[PDB]
Amino acid sequence: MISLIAALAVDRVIGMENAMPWNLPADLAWFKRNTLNKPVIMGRHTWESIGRPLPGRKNIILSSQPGTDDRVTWVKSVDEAIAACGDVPEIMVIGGGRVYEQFLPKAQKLYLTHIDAEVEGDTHFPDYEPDDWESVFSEFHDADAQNSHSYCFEILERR
Ligand SMILES: NC(=O)c1ccc[n+]([C@@H]2O[C@H](COP(=O)([O-])OP(=O)(O)OC[C@H]3O[C@@H](n4cnc5c(N)ncnc54)[C@H](OP(=O)(O)O)[C@@H]3O)[C@@H](O)[C@H]2O)c1
Ligand SMILES: Nc1nc(=O)c2nc(CNc3ccc(C(=O)N[C@@H](CCC(=O)O)C(=O)O)cc3)cnc2[nH]1
Ligand SMILES: [Mn+2]
Ligand SMILES: [Mn+2]
Ligand SMILES: [Mn+2]
Repeated sequence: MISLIAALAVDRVIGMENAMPWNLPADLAWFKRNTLNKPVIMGRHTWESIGRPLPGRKNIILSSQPGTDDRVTWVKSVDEAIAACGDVPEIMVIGGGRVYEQFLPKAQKLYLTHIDAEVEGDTHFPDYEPDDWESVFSEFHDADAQNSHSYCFEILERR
């Protein structure tokens, strides 16, 4: 099974200038809990944005060019990325925009955080047809002293 996980600001913005400008520790905790001990697939730009391997996960990087770091696994196509994960129950695709576009048709589950923040961005999450997805979990949180915007965690499953 393939799942996508992402955090979206208003208008489905996911990034700006190869960065995420907000800081929401509760969402990073949700990301870690839902990805630990699973393989994670990311594109090369997101690998450069993160800047180091994510511990406790098999890190698979999609790039058309040879890898430059043997702490992670480099693959050259979607099919190779999937095969490199082996026979696991759940593969997590962690972006960015171009990578989400390619895996969305193959995904059975979306883990989405909706952040109530207006962000100038240059990268968006793909348009997804709402009729194809059922919301199976949602949890709203007001802003607090650690998290400066309200946010909604949602899990959707393909119908
Ligand atoms: N809010 C969130 O949840 C979230 C999550 C992830 C990322 N982001 C943000 O998203 C942005 C990065 O997104 P992005 O769309 O620019 O880039 P991306 O999807 O991270 O990376 C695209 C790169 O991945 C490689 N790639 C993608 N598909 C491939 C394929 N089929 N075969 C081979 N290589 C492939 C290519 O690398 P080569 O050029 O080396 O071939 C391509 O240029 C940043 O702003 C980051 O902060 C946000
Ligand atoms: N919901 C969600 N939030 C995100 O921030 C996110 N980020 C990415 C890509 N970028 C990043 C950037 C940093 C870290 C990171 O530092 N993660 C640590 C945090 C642990 C914690 O804060 O408790 C990790 O071990 O996962 C992960 C992904 C992809 N999907 C996401 N999905
Ligand atoms: Mn092929
Ligand atoms: Mn197999
Ligand atoms: Mn806000």
